[PDB]
Amino acid sequence: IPSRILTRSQLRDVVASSHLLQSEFMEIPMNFVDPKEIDIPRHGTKNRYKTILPNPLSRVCLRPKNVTDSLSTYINANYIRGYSGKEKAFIATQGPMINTVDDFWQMVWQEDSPVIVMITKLKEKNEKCVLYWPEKRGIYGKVEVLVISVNECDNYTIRNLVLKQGSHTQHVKHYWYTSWPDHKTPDSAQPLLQLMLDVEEDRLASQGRGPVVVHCSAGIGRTGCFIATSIGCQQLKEEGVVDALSIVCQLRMDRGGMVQTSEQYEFVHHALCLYESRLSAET
Ligand SMILES: [Cl-]
Repeated sequence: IPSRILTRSQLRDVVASSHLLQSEFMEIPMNFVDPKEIDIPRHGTKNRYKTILPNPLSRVCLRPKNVTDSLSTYINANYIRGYSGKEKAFIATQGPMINTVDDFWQMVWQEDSPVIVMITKLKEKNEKCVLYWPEKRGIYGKVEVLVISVNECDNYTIRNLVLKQGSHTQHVKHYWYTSWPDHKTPDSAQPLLQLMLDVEEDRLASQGRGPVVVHCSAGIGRTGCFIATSIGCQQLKEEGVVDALSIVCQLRMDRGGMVQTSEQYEFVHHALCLYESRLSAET
């Protein structure tokens, strides 16, 4: 409905057009939820930022057994639609807090997520996220996580996890991208593209499985960047064009505030541009 479809040429020009991207970004409403829309007493206790809340229509509802309260189903996390409106392509969530780590893993388990993408240091001046995974093994509520391997890459490290409950096992790839500046976007999109492409290969290898879980700290800025880029590169690949405006608007339909700043919005364009240079000539 808010639309601005860009051809590959158009996309390549708009990178050197920050002025226009700022006002284009500024024309997209944040879609932050009214606190009164959420009717879950004490949901605040499970939120890292008190005004960054999950839109209720798309919130990830934990499925614990033998509790009667709505708070027991609450996690600050939303399902995010993918390319073509693909339901549950992603979950955008906040950095787990000390009191929400078991909740987090309940979500990863119950949704059958194959990949976690973590785009935050634990501390960046402030505490941004808690250490929620073990060195070898840890038990998080009903979910046991085992570290099978660690893989070091240029721009991120991977833990290869399995989650276990009883007889059941689920593999989870956990990516940790730590080099994103406190308040600036990275100077190069290559590292984030590399991550996007590795994760894209994991999704193709994970047919029928659940959403890729993406988070940073509030789970909208960097997380929105990663997801907007993932989908927009997918539109670039399939259609030869990209509607980054539309993408960000739909993302905000899923979770208020996705792609938080205009600098992030521009950075998504840098990434989409970088992706485009690797595509086969247009036709
Ligand atoms: Cl343990």
